[PDB]
Amino acid sequence: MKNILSIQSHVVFGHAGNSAAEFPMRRMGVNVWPLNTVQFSNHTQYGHWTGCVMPASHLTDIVQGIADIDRLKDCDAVLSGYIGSPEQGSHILAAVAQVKQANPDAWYFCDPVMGHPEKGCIVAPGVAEFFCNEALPASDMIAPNLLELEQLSGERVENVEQAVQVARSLCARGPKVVLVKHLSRAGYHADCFEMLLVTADDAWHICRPLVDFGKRQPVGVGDLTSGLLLVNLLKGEPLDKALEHVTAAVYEVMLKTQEMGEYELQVVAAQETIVTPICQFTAVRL
Amino acid sequence: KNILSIQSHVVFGHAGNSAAEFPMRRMGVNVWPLNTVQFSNHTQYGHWTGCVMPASHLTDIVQGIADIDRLKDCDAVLSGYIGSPEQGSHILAAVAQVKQANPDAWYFCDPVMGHPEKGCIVAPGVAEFFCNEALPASDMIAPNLLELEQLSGERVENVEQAVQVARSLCARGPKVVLVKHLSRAGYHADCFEMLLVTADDAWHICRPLVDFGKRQPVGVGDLTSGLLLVNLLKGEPLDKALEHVTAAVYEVMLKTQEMGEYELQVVAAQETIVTPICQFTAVRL
Ligand code: NA
Ligand code: NA
Repeated sequence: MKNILSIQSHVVFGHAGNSAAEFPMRRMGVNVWPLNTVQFSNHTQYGHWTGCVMPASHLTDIVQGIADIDRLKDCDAVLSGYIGSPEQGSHILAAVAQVKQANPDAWYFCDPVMGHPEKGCIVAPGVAEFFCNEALPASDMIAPNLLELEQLSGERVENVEQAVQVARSLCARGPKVVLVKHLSRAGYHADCFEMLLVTADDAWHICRPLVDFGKRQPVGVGDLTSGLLLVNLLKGEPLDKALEHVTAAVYEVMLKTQEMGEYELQVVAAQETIVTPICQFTAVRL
Repeated sequence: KNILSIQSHVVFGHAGNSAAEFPMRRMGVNVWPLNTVQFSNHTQYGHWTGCVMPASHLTDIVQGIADIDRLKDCDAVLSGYIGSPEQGSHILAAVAQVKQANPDAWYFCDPVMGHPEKGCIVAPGVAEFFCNEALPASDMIAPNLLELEQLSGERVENVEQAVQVARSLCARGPKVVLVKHLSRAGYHADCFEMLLVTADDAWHICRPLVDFGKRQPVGVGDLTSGLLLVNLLKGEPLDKALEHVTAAVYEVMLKTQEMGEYELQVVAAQETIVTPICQFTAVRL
């Protein structure tokens, strides 16, 4: 069994962060050690929530506890997404460093969440700086959307050719794999959702139809995309097959959500189409 | 169907919510995991790191779900191991608030106190909490032989006595009693046995004993309790509900044993949770 230490938010009702990624990743047959950074009643896009943020020192305490039972060496990858403060981020990188000492083959998959290209930045002060100068150099894979790829590089990205080159420039600072999870305006077609998977030797481009949720877009699509890519890569899937599975599995969860008229991403109702999607999307090697 | 599950969370391994959440979601029921603690691993390792959530955090979370008008979607509240009477009283306040939002909601109480062979493991305040407070508020309970004797104050020597004592606990609140581990009160020392009791009927079931040596895997009771609530919420007949739970838990224990693991292998055994290969037949008494 492959084992992921996933350090993300937890919501009691609904799905976001670890609450969006844990059940789909376990459904695919990979273990998830869910190290919850918060415990909130619901995600923040309802405009109100109750609960609490865990002390940043709690995150490194947990990791020490797993090392104390000599199980930290079983961790094959660390996954991070939304980060509420630079202090929390520094403790997540301390967890990554501790895991790699116990297991030198462990990967750090960083979703550098900063916001949606259509809405703008939603991160707390200092978090953008933390991703650019701290998380990026320590990462083995990163999954920036267009807004995050531009923030991390400090460059405008206008098309796929540029996105590949800019992704390869971020790679030189640390990660070996870059997933441009949301191309946005830099894509080929305005009527299509697009993603790009980049390595040193290759780049794959993939397309799928847009899902119009209108005013209330469900939270967790990025969290699910990042988590499912990590699972496919840990399971030894070729990069093109990995991208194709993620693209179709996420799309099917989104369709199920819209069909049920729900605001929350329906990760449990769509579980059969997560492992075996009906929809098939094919990547194009650039 | 939606379950608000208020139990422990362990980052590595499986106990409490970490044992029950994935299997119940695998069965197609939603789980709202209200974690009472966040620990590095369960306490039977003999050491752990992490913390206990403040008891007021539990009722704070329930209010937040009521604030988004979603508490009415809750079909059941599930509880297991409780660390203190204070945590316990906040769990019952959560149950009362859910029942106000949804009068058809059930409270499933696993009254954990200890193992019938290893003995009690909770403070006496917690045993008093289950007898005085948790039992009158429950709709279903899943005591092992030790817990069934603690709640009734009577010695239970056999299945006939177990059925009578279970119905005596029902007059005190619950409509369904699962004697999750019969222990010495069972018919056969060589069999693992359980009993499902209602006002009109009682079902008995057996399955082989699984030998794990000195280190007994944690969470068997948590998984049993969780999977029974799922079967009842999905409207399974009581005999079919007992048969599925008995076989699905056994399959998880078989997978754990064949892998030589200490942790209950709830993810590796996921295919046999929904569709067990083993078949065990319940007998109506
Ligand atoms: Na596009
Ligand atoms: Na027996």
